[PDB]
Amino acid sequence: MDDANKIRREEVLVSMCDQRARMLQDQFSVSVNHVHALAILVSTFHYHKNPSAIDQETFAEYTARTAFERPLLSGVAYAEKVVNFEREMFERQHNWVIKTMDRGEPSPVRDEYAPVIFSQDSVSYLESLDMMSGEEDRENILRARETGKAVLTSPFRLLETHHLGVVLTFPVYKSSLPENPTVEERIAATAGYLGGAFDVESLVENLLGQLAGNQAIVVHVYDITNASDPLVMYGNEEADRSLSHESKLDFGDPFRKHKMICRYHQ
Amino acid sequence: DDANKIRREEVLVSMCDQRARMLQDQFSVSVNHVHALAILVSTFHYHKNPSAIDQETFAEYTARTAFERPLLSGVAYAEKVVNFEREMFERQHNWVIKTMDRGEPSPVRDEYAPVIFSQDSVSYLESLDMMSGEEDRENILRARETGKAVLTSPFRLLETHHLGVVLTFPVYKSSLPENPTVEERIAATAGYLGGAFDVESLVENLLGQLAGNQAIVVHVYDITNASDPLVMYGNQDESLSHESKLDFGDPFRKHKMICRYHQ
Ligand SMILES: C/C(=C\CNc1ncnc2[nH]cnc12)CO
Ligand SMILES: C/C(=C\CNc1ncnc2[nH]cnc12)CO
Repeated sequence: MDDANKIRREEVLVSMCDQRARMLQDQFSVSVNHVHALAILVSTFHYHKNPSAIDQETFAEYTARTAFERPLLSGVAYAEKVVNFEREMFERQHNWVIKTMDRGEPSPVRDEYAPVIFSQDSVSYLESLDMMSGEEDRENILRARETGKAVLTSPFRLLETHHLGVVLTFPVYKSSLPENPTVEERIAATAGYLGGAFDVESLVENLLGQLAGNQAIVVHVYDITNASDPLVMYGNEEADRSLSHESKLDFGDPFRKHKMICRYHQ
Repeated sequence: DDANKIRREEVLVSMCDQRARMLQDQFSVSVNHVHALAILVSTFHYHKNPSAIDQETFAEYTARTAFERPLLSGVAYAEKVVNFEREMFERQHNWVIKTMDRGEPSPVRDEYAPVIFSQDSVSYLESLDMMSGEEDRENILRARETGKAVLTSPFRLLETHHLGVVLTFPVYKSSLPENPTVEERIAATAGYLGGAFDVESLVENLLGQLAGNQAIVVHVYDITNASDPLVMYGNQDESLSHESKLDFGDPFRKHKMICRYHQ
């Protein structure tokens, strides 16, 4: 009611929204760094070491025990690069056929594939699935290996849970990767892709829901990579259309842009 | 005077709080990644048989993930060796367990904690019995008894003589019961994943580069003993100051940051 109270009413919204934005950004950052460590893990213990020290069992165990290191991630998995020329050989050795993600059926002929060979049990259904048979995942895989850095997809509904989230992807390179490599060289030296599923719908709601004063505030997160086409990353809704605040978000991928919008319930 | 006194205070609080936050977050990040290393050793060295990790692999993985541990000068893994195992152990590694102070053959002890894995930045730790140093020894004991990360008091590290603190995680054998007793933890102890927080150098590099650093004096104290505050960072000096909170993760220890203006 009061006018001076309105000022403080905004100050509160600003503080609450900014804090929640910092928490989200930090938690995301922490998870990205540990996934990065997993990519290095696979490179060191699977490819560099002879013989490999990593099988599905080992990957499952280590990732499970370190799940607390990756908050906001529902699971991690490693997909290996497989060129069509190698497919038969790859499938005979693993004793299973590469499958599409849409139906889990034997994949048709493609130039290359990205089937998951290692997976955290939380996402064990990814095993043998070709990560390139999904458009979001395919684009992430390409940009990942071309840039040599972590990358994020647009928000989309994940496999099995259908939860709205985003996928994080790190490239894994063979030792043959030249220093100061070109994009062409990065592609030629690609071994595989370490991916993480950011279950935003479930895990972000869980983080926010526990915070004091949550019932009083409405929190929305947007992918604004495309100015004219903002994509809802999190949030549903009846709210206070008179006042709002925009908090800054940086999820680490220069190719994507995000922001948080907060309002009062009423 | 006088409204400037207020701003002068508000600036000190803000400057000190931010430095404290930065310091705590960096420490926290380093601790979490050392925890992952402890888990890594458990899985690859003990859960897998034969062992699927060695000095070569440890050195590579820790070097490549060095960025993950901002305030650590290096990390290493010391394995638990009881005396009756010493001959076999030394014969297997082809070296003798050495003392920390002189690097001489260790006298007979009930047990030892020789480093078998090391990041090349602390390669000199290899074969050294971490129990032959009091700070390290106590850290090792409290680590395996509590089952959680532990920190030492500030003390000068090997080789560099830089003032800092050691972080230690316990690594347990699979034979560790759940909801175990201290006696059970000790019996299941496999080794100790340790890291050296080079405060004197790395913290200085962290804070000394911040804008306005020349205007304020910054101290970090180990106040585990209120009557005997230990300097962890800053000079050895005893009006307008401010105390910023610090939580390094070890309930056994207490810390605080103190910021003050020069004039
Ligand atoms: C394995 C990798 C990505 C992981 N992607 C996903 N991980 C988990 N669920 C999903 N639904 C759609 N894509 C995913 C490699 O880039
Ligand atoms: C390997 C472990 C401790 C590491 N301790 C040290 N690590 C590095 N430099 C030092 N100087 C004195 N002690 C140290 C196990 O707790």
